[PDB]
Amino acid sequence: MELTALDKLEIMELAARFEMSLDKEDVENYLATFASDGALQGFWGIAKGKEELRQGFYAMLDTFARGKRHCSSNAIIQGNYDEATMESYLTVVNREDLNRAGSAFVKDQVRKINGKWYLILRQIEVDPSLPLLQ
Amino acid sequence: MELTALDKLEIMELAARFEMSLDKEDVENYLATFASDGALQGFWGIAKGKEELRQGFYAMLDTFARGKRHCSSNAIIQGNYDEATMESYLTVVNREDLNRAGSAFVKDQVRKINGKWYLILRQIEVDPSLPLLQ
Amino acid sequence: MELTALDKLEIMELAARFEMSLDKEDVENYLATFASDGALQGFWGIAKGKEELRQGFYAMLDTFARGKRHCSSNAIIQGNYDEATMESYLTVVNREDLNRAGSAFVKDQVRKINGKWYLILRQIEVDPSLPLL
Ligand SMILES: [K+]
Repeated sequence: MELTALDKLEIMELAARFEMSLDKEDVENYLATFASDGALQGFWGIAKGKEELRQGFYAMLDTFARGKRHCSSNAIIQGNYDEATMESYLTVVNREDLNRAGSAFVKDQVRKINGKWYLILRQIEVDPSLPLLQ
Repeated sequence: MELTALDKLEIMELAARFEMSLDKEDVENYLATFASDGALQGFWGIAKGKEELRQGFYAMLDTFARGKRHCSSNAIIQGNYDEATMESYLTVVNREDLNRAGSAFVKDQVRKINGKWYLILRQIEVDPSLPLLQ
Repeated sequence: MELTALDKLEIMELAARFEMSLDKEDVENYLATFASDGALQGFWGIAKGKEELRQGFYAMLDTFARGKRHCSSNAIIQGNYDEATMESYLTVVNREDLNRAGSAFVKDQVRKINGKWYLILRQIEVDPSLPLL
């Protein structure tokens, strides 16, 4: 069967949940967005499974992700009722001052497992502006 | 019963309408997002009911909200068929120059009254970058 | 017939596709968002039809649109089953540094043609901060 409007909204909420949880430093709600064997990849490496995702969460906060607002935009989703791909943008701004922090193109593979959508693979392609890359 | 996809879209449009009406300085469209018992809360305190909401529209514009683009992102909506809660982000940029203006975490309580969604309580938790807070 | 949720989501995806194709410099995916007689209007002028839209795409990239992220937000959509209008915000930021690039108010007229939504007219009202202005 086809992807429903409710499915699309739920998949978009995975991005919103990931980003908000990261900003709040809420590791449990962050981890909930991933499948048990889900993965996060960026220039920094790959974190896969819950233990590595948990460590990765703190590592990202420590290196570049703390004290920001990470915002998702331009979601495009394609797939069916249990497997889909999302492409979107990530823009990052500082909470403590009026500067920007970076941006990225994001590609997500998502899956419906036991009736709920989860991130299988999130790939973040960071734009060259990121201070950690300069 | 559960929220429909159209419900969730309509709830997200409340945020869009609030912010666009504020930026356009369209008081009537701003107020139409609120139920008669509606309230707005932030760093500045709370305004309840349309008399207070109308005055607060001008107060906010005159001190800090004028000349901007207020953008909503990362919407997460929970609820049932006639009551829901929305969590989202607000990022604010200047229309007249290339600077940022601020950001916030936003929590909305909404209700479906005679087939249409309204804001009952909007809580804005502004980030410390807001110039006014300096 | 009223718009369905799938309709509104697809209409939103036209904006996402437009902006993502512009940023990627993917002219074929950009053009696909428009009906054959579709039009884009901005302060720079109006391009109607796919050959004008194609020329306009590269003209924009060569002058102000290259090297950015064009993000859509605050989508409001009104309509029926085959004709709608969308109002939204466009914010633009630089990919190569941490500066902003500009913003705009966007108004789109869209139409469902053979079961798929297309842009008929997109009007971009750029805010005065744009360096090109
Ligand atoms: K920005």
